[PDB]
Amino acid sequence: ASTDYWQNWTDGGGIVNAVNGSGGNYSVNWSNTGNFVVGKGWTTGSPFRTINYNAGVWAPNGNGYLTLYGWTRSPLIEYYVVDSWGTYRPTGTYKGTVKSDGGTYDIYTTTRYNAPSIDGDRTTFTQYWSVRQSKRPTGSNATITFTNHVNAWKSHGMNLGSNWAYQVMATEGYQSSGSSNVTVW
Ligand SMILES: *[C@H]1OC[C@@H](O[C@@H]2OC[C@@H](O)[C@H](O)[C@H]2O)[C@H](O)[C@H]1F
Repeated sequence: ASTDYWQNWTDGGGIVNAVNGSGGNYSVNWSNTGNFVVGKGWTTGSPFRTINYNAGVWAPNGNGYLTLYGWTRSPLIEYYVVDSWGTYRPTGTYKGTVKSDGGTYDIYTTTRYNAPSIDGDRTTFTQYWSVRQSKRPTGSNATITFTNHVNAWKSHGMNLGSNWAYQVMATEGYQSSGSSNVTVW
């Protein structure tokens, strides 16, 4: 599919060289950053969407995530489907597991306090996570059947908002350095 959304947010720390490439391709070079999120996807997320991607390059030197990323409103929720990471595997309150697209993911919930959000300024919101138990190999055509995660979260009381915001396959970093090149469709 054709992506129609370009996500490029940084809290201003360090260097984040984000390149909006052709089609669903994008690349990122970062060094000594604060927090940032870059990726391509869709302006309006969907619980039935099937995301395809190929990370030709995944080279984080520290804390970085290769993950499906999106938001909903009513209520405000930041969700993730982490396929790979750097030196830190994200975790939180364990809720259970879900098998999808050849891998097993742990389900977690966390909370952010006085943090930036899509609504601007700062607020408190919940984060839904699906983290692969082991890093997914990159360089191949990978698929994320989001509906599998959405349904698994629901069975654990993890309901998303009724107002869908953007949905992208992104690269998130935190006080680290690295490189990535991803193609989304
Ligand atoms: C999850 O990821 C980073 C951050 O979200 C950003 O908030 C500001 C908004 O304009 C950007 O589009 C978002 O990516 C959030 O604090 C964190 F919990």
